Amino acid sequence: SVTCPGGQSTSNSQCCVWFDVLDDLQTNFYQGSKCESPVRKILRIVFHDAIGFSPALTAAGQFGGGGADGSIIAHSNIELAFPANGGLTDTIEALRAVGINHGVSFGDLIQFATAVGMSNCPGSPRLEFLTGRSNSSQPSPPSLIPGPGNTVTAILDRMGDAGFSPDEVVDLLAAHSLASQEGLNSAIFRSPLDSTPQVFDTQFYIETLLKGTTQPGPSLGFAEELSPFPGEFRMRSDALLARDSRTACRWQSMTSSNEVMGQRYRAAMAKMSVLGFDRNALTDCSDVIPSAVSNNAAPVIPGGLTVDDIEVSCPSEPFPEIATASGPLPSLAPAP
Ligand code: HEM
Ligand SMILES: *[C@@H]1O[C@H](CO)[C@@H](O[C@@H]2O[C@H](CO)[C@@H](O)[C@H](O)[C@H]2NC(C)=O)[C@H](O)[C@H]1NC(C)=O
Ligand SMILES: [Ca+2]
Ligand SMILES: [Ca+2]
Repeated sequence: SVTCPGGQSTSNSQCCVWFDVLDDLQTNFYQGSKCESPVRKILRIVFHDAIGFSPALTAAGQFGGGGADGSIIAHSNIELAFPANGGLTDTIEALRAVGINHGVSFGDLIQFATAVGMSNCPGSPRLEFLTGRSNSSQPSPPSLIPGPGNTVTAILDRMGDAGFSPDEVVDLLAAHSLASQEGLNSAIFRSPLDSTPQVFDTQFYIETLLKGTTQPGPSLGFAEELSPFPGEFRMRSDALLARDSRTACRWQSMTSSNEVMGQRYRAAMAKMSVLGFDRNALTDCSDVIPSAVSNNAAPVIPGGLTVDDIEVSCPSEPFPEIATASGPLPSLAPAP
């Protein structure tokens, strides 16, 4: 049955080249299978590539975008001029070379590089991986990427038009658990968005809900809000979404269980990976993706803060009783 040249077993002969690009990415792009800045940049790239898709434009005669077609790489020259795509150039070039070297389509390569990057981060689910997207793309229309200064209504309209309900917008945001910013406030380069930028866990949902207390750098940056402690950056769209009535209750159910957040994230990401394609036209190669080490820490309210410091926004569900740490307030180092 399907034994790939190097003896691994797989569902289908189209999955065998993906064991080679797996080794190239882990050794080179991920520097020895690490969960550091390349993983974070790839997670931003899969969303900015997949979200250039608009049924609204199609419906009014315009090209609405091919979705998760690898257009951000193939037409990087037009797409990396978009406001939202700053700081992605060096990662787009690294990906272009791996894709030209193994003969895989750019849309498939981005989805693959996302599932492999997440396997290096403790706590991550095994994301579905499908191969078969055509390498031909057209440039994404501008203005389809949500910005950090947008209102929650604007973000829900855009995501909604792409096909996501408010609940799936909160689920998709589990990726800000492995995250930092470099261009919203350059004085505090790589400031994490939660206290564990290398662990895919619930902390992001807990910490954006705490009262904004600290200005982390010398001045405020683009769409920056006050954060709960030294070194953490809080962006305006994440603060608004945690608190708005349309999304506040789903953001609250995401704080207590890494298992529920993970399943929810995996399901939204699987949907987002096929925007612009018919998943029944693709071949399933999920089994090429390895397991992530498990995360054994339980959700906590960091540094001595208590439930009295989180701004409860869901008016029907009471807050989960989460553990507290007997700590002095943390100060976060920049994410690696
Ligand atoms: C509600 C929409 C969202 C907005 C407005 C948004 C906005 C941003 C912004 C402005 C940054 C900081 C970029 C920088 O200056 O370096 C950021 C970082 C990041 N975002 Fe989002 N984001 C959203 C949704 C998502 C989604 C759905 C994913 C992916 C599944 C994602 C993954 C990331 C990651 C991993 C980073 C960290 C990158 C790094 O550390 O270099 N974001 N996001
Ligand atoms: C996918 O399409 C892109 C073109 O859009 C191809 O990329 C080019 O590949 C050649 C050599 O094959 C390079 O010299 C070019 O610089 C690449 N162009 C871009 C824009 O990156 C790529 O080869 C295609 N891949 C496959 C397997 O069809
Ligand atoms: Ca695209
Ligand atoms: Ca985290």
